[PDB]
Amino acid sequence: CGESCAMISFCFTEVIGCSCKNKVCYLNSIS
Repeated sequence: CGESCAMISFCFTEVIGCSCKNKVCYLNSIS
């Protein structure tokens, strides 16, 4: 999703569908 939850375990793009995983925000294995 081109975003990282390295600081906070909450991504901006998480709200639209993405999800925080191992510090990186992914959506169905998509960055």
